[PDB]
Amino acid sequence: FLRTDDEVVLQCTATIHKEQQKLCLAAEGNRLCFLESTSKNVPPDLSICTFVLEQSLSVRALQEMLANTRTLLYGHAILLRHSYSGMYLCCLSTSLAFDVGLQEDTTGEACWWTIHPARSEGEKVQVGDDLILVSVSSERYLHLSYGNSSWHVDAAFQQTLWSVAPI
Repeated sequence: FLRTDDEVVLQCTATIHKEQQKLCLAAEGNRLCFLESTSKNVPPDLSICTFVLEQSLSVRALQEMLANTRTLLYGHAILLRHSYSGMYLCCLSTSLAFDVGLQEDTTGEACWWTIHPARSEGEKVQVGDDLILVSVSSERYLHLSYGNSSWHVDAAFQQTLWSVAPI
């Protein structure tokens, strides 16, 4: 059971030309997130792959919150805090995929992500679960994308399975 205040790394799996690896979400100017390779999988700079599940609310509780100014459950919207920088994973408005970066304030929709299963709803989230993350602001998926020579993270129209492992 993932719970708030937990320390975690957001991982995804990437395969190209029959070559599989495990990537971790990371960040540090442009404020943009990027991806690190691992391998007992661990990355080169763990201290920047570390996020804390600071909050978890229902969309109603969140919508109620915006209008007026613990086990995670599928369908709930969470808040991901980057330890190293103290800022929050968010979906940007700048480029069919938006960039993903870090914002200062937890205010607004941009820094909120609803969790969906790779079941289910209201049902609790398990560590072994592969999670799909959807931006409350843009309704795009936290997505693994491949550039010319490297892997990138963005908010796109297609999904990507993430693993929120304790650490």
